[PDB]
Amino acid sequence: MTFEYITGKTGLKEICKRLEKSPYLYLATATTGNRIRLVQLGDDEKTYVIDLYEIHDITPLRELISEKGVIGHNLKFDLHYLMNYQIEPLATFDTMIASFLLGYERHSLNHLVGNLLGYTLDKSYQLSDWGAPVLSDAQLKYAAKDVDVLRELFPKLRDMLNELEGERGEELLKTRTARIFGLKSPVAIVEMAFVKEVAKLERNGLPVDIETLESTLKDIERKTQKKVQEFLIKFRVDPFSPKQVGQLLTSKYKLNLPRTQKGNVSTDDKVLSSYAHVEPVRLLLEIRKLKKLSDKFKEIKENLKGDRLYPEFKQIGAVTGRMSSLKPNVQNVPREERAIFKAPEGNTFVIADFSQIELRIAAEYVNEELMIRAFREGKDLHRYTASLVLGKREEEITKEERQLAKAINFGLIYGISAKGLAEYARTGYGVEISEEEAETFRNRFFKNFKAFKLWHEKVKKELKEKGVFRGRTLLGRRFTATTFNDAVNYPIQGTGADLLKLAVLLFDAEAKKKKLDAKLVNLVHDEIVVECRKEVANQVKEVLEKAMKQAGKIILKKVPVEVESVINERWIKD
Repeated sequence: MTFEYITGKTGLKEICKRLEKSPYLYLATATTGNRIRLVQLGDDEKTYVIDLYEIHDITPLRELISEKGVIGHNLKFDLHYLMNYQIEPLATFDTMIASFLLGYERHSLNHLVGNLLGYTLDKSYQLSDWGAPVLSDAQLKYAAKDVDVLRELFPKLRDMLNELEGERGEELLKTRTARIFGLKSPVAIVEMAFVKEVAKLERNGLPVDIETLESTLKDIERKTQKKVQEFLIKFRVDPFSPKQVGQLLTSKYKLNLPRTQKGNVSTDDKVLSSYAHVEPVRLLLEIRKLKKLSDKFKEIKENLKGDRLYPEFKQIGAVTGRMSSLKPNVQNVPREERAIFKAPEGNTFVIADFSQIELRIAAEYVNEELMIRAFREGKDLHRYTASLVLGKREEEITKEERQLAKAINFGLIYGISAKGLAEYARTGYGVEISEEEAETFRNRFFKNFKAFKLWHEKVKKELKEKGVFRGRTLLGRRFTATTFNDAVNYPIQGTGADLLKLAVLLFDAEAKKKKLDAKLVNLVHDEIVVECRKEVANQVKEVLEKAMKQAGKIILKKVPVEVESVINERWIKD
């Protein structure tokens, strides 16, 4: 029809020669089980449906794609199938990632066609059998259409992405992803290049020491059994029974607990947090925390394939650009329990983090010149803030007061209330201060760090007027917040997500230049973990650190970015 059906070497070689002239390729696949049945390609004028069941040697196809940027929808899955055929594109532009960055509420190819081309996409053949001996012409046309919609969508999405200007990232305009696709938005350039990193991450997996898992799980269950029976002996109440624990808290301890149910009394974690000072409640919470942990360890064991976990990743798990992982999520494992994650024999981890990066980003974002100058002078910002809010001198600050100032710094940059600060000091740091003390610290904090107070007031003003706050990360990633807490967190966490992804991209390019073999195995918050052979680990660490600082210097122009790293067989920073 409007496409050429390719079933032989000579045809494949012709069209591959014809596609060598294109600036990029539109790409889709039709898969069956492990295999690709069809690869659909297009330039700006022609569409090809390539039947891998009829072609014994796809060397021209492999060679062509390896030198081209490809344009497709949710390319991570195509990348997985293509890697099964030793095929990897030079660069990627993902219309699904584009729709995330542009703020749509649905990101299917059908939603994009409906909104930008003004019609509904046919799905009559979405579930057809791509493993059948004979495909119908209707099936081949259905496969070809995916290329034709991508050709129509691409310039619109590219042009809309190019309106996402950033205050940083001009250095990315020369990169291949930006030049190949005509991309000028720094956040777009990063996320389009990052698609390949998520695909590799999803295939690499995270290795687990099952023996350490099993014996530590024993310890948790052993400790849980001890606390449960202590509770049973203390209260003669089953701590796992909502019946007995439910109104024992109301009958003995006279605690005004709500409904949800119409049999009811509610004793979930949210309500009980307000009564951590009541002995049965504190003991209940301690038991539940031990149970969550052992549940997580059992979930990890149950998701092992050999000695590795293979969670699924969402490249953009929230509007901040942070990824999410499911199947299992290990980001909630406490740091002190991450010893269960251990490279396989002969390998090791390189663990690298951006020091105080959230504070450094906030200081530059808000142009807080007291904190910028402290960071530029190499001061300890927690010790510095401790001196300001406590009225002592910096060298006199104890390490306990420094912990209190940590909570002050990480809390008050988001303008939380005095009550919220006292709450956050307790739960995040084990620090006990009264609401009155928190108010005093809050006043001294904003008296000194005026730019943060001015920023919080600006933000509240805008939210009052328009009900939303529309801002951007330093790379141009947009967000729309409807609460004050989202409006101040989103630009900082989003800039932090931009930085981590950018650091990974720079690491990968520099690792390829040096012919270094290394796998990304975890990326979260401020920390990058890669796995490599022991004999190259020192080189990988140096490459990772220099890529990280390169990323920091692109994002932050006034605040220096510090990086620390260790080499450890286990996911422990010691």
